[PDB]
Amino acid sequence: MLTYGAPFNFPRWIDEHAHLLKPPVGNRQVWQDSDFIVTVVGGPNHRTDYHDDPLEEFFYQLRGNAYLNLWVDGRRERADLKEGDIFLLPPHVRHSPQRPEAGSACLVIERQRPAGMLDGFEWYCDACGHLVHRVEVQLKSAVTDLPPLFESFYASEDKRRCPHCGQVHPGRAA
Ligand SMILES: N/C(C(=O)O)=C(\C=C\C=O)C(=O)O
Ligand SMILES: [Fe+2]
Repeated sequence: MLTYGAPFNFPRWIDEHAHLLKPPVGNRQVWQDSDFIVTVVGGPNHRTDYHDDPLEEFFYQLRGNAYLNLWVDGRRERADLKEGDIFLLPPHVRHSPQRPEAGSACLVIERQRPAGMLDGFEWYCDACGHLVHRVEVQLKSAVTDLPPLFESFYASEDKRRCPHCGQVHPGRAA
């Protein structure tokens, strides 16, 4: 049977969920309990964390524009996601998505992680670029598994202290 229901109009679905594609929620998973994690991410949202995903991520920027701060080959880089752009991110490429536009919408597709395949979330020093803090997580549920992790980093000057230059990371926003 059609466990995930029948086909449905995507632009209409996005419009109808527009109130959830803005702060404080910012995103919405389309189907529940599926192998493919299909999410629409709106805006505005900025962030300071870099994700280390052990699997690929697919992006299709449907509405508005966004960009990904990356680390590529030891250097800091930016991949722009202009409206209409698609992108496939390889495993383990550190990325920090920035979505400054209200009313933007990006289709993001990931896969469920098998037991033992962990995700990393990392912060880097604005002053010297050294890794400041990394947490590895078995990522089941995104909604419960991630906010406390981010909160506890922002709450602690110890966690936020660069081990190489002692500069304390701004936490939630530079
Ligand atoms: N599903 C999350 C994830 O990759 O952990 C991604 C969604 C990025 C949206 O811009 C992200 O934060 O990189
Ligand atoms: Fe530093």
